[PDB]
Amino acid sequence: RVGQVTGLAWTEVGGDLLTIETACVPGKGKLTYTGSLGEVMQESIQAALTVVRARAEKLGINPDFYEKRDIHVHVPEGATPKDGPAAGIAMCTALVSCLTGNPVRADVAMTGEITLRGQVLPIGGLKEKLLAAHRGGIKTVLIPFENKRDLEEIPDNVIADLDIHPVKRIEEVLTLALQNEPSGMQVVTAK
Amino acid sequence: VGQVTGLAWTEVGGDLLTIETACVPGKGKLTYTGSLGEVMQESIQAALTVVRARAEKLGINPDFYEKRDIHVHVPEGATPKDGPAAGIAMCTALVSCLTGNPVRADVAMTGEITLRGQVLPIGGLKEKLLAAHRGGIKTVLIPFENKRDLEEIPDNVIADLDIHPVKRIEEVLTLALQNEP
Amino acid sequence: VGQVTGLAWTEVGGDLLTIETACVPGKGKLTYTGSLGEVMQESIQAALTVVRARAEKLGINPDFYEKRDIHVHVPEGATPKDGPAAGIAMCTALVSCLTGNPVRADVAMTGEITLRGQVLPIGGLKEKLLAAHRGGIKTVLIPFENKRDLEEIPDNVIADLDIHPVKRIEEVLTLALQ
Amino acid sequence: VGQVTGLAWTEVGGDLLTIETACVPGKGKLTYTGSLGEVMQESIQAALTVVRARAEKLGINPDFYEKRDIHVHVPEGATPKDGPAAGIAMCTALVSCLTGNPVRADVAMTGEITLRGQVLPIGGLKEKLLAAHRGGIKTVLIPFENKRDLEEIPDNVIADLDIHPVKRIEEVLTLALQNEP
Amino acid sequence: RVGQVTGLAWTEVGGDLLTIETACVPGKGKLTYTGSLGEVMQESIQAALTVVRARAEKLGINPDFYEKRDIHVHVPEGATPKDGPAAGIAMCTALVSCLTGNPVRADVAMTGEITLRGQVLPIGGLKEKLLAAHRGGIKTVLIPFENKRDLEEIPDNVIADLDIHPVKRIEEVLTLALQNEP
Amino acid sequence: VGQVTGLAWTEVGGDLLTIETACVPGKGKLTYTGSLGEVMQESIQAALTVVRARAEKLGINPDFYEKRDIHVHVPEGATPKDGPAAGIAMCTALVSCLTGNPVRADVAMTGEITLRGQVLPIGGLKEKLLAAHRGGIKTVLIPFENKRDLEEIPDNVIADLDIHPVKRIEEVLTLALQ
Repeated sequence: RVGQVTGLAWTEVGGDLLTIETACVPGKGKLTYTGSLGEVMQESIQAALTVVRARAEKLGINPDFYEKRDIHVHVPEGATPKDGPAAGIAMCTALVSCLTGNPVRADVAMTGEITLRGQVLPIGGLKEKLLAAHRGGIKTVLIPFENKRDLEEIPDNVIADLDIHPVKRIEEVLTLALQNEPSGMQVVTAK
Repeated sequence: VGQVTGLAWTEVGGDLLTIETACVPGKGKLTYTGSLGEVMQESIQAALTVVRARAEKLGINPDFYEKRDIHVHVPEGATPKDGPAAGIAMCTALVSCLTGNPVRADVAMTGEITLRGQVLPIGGLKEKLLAAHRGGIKTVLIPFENKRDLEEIPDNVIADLDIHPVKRIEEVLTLALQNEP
Repeated sequence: VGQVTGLAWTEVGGDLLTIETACVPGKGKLTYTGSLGEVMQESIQAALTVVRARAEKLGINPDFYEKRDIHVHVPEGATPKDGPAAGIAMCTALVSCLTGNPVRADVAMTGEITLRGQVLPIGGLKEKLLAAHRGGIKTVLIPFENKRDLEEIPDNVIADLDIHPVKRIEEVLTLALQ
Repeated sequence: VGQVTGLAWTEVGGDLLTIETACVPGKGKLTYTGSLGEVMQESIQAALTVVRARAEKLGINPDFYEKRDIHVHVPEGATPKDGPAAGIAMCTALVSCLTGNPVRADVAMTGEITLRGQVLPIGGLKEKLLAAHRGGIKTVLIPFENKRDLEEIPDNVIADLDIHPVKRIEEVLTLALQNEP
Repeated sequence: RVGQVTGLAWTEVGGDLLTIETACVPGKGKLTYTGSLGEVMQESIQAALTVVRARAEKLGINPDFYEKRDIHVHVPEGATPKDGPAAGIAMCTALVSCLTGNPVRADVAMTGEITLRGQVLPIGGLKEKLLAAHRGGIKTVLIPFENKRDLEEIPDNVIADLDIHPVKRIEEVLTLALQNEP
Repeated sequence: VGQVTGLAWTEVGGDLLTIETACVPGKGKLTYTGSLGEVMQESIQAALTVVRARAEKLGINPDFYEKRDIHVHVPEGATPKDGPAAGIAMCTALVSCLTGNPVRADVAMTGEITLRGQVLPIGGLKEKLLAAHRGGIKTVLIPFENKRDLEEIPDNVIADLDIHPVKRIEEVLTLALQ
């Protein structure tokens, strides 16, 4: 479950469900991405990686470990075309995981366009993506805050089933999706 | 920091762009993303050269581009964008990212940049300001030579805007950045 | 070096292919050839990444790829080929190439591989097993989730062939490697 | 940043162009932008090699291109440009940039450059010279072999112009650079 | 430094005699290939070089030869489009010849698709290829073992003039084509 | 030095070409410009390999490949040029810029070069010789197998030219360099 995230984004078989895989192996700092990915989705991976790279210290990733590793983002089924910016936060979560050996919580799906500032941006086809996550057995679905309005025409059943967390920042997403806390050392205070 | 509100052409017309820049440990790679057309990609290259040429004067380490990677990104990722009007915005975002000097988030800017750092006039001035106005921008930087073009835009819109016509990049920086580079 | 009988889509002729891998002194380059469409090219990258993530368990020096170049080739050279169905063959071949452990010549295999090492189901099982049968292959490895598809394969083909439905790459390698 | 007024082909037709060059710290990289077609791109390369081969004679550090990058840019970024007619401007701009010898602003120039530093004739001289004239250019450098082409250009335009027919890049540099190289 | 082998392979105007040239000069490990070559034929050159690299030790070649050499494979005539895999064993032979200083027999031609494991695969258009061999005065032609069936279709007089050697593997090709023992 | 007159196909017709070369302080980059078609670009790569394979004997430091950048440019820049006919000129220009050995004036040459250094026959010899004539060329080097094509060339053109049928690159360097 390390480096495996369920994203909701566009496929040629509809705004279906994505299984995103990442690997971090010995190398020289090369990035590879595969899975019949359109250009917009490829650019989203680049944006997600950069988000990771800038937040490195805070994520505990040494830049001088990152440079002796190669990264491969892969999205099966490999023959099915996928595109759009909606897996950006899925991409970023998967990248953080594979770089940190921090397993991704299961029954968790996410959709959202990522920015370099760590802001999660509204996406399209919320309904379809959630029909997708429903027929998938996913409980927790992370969606962008500005998509909250779009919920009103999602069947209560779907809503009652899905533990839905609207999210504004990448910071919340990682905490919701990762086993351990990705950011900052645990400091315990008592009153 | 590393964020600038620019005004440029998008598939649906002149609009607000949030230009993002990040600067991380690397070996001199620049990446630019956001469904950018080729003319816009080139303005990014010109803006970076402006920053590189004026590097030492701006506080920046003139050897920065051999040890760091730069990503310029313009959301939203799927919306096509093009033209050279983001140029001074590109430059300001780069300076900001490389110095850590916050950008005033009440300021939008539009204009083509040259390697000499002069601000060239742009097209579709009406759409850009109408966009800036609807988005609640308080202060807008426009090319000096677009001054004439203001009179074709609703007075009620111009009256709401603090408009600074500019000739040179050093003016843009001083007006948009928080501190004094 | 590495050779595995894969079953995968081709524009012409049989869907039965020999996946070949070579590992030679180099600087860490990857080369893949054989009139490969883009999906099949990506499946090579996936397969390699699988092996690289398990080099230790597989008994391969984790930093092997530093001083080594890899060439993956899929004859016949001029026959257009594509699709992900050669994934597990490519992975098996690469392991064979890097360990020196030979692959059984009476075994064919077909399946799409994931980075996690799972074996995904493929299309055209019938045409694939016919190529395998016509080609004299004794044992055929197929995705577990293609189990239901066997229902529509000729009983003689079913009678003549030893079919092992598989789920993960560990099974493939155990069955295929000598 | 070296600036030279070139006359060269654009999508609107032969026109006055500002050629910009920047030499900044780098590792020998060449960048060229400004919606340039391939033939113009190749002229930049020919131009640079001319300078590179004549480095010491021009008083340039012969290994300058080892620790430095070059960006040649021709605004306006959006207007397509092509053809070889900016070659001598490119070469002049690079020489100006690498030596700090500022270019005269009363001078425009047009002509194809070769590696041996010969200036070859170009087409559309009429359009080019009318463009220099409308833009208030006093002095225009043209290839020696374009001399006869002057006769089909209105006399009233040519009488206003100080025209210098040139054969070699050394002539170009002497006439166009402020200080004697 | 320049290996030379006669291959029989496909050109725009049909299967033909090709002179395959290979150069190994002071370099850093680059591979260059030219001669209006289509992609399949470009791929056969990469396959043929890989065969040599994998077998360098057995060929008496320093296994690190490529780290300090550049290779250029060129197939004249420059303007004639050529494609397909039939020049593969010729490419391998030229590369081995060049790298080991083992000259190539001049009356020999060869056609055959090479594989990384070094097996020679059958090609098409044997008759067209063999006649070009015959016209060009070639005495010896190496052909793939599985092309034996196609010999029945070749005019009897061409069969009688040509010394035809059906080969299964690259070692046979090299033994038959190189002046010295591989 | 580094300037050779070649005869090769252009979009305006088989024409006279001024091949230019410069060898500059650098790191081993090859640049070739002049709106050159791929076949003509490939002839440049072939010509360079010939020089590289013979560097020592040509009094060229064999490590020039690593310490110098070479730019091959064929004006006029906007005129498309293609085909293999400039090969021997390319080789000659290259030897010249690397050796400082000047190229004779009033020499033009046409011919496809091979890596072994053989000169191969070209097409359009007649349009090529007519071009050499009007450009005021005295001596013209042609491939040996193009001798037969001389029997289509006007009497005066032939009378005016000193034509040398050549088999090999070393006759070329001999007849063309000082």
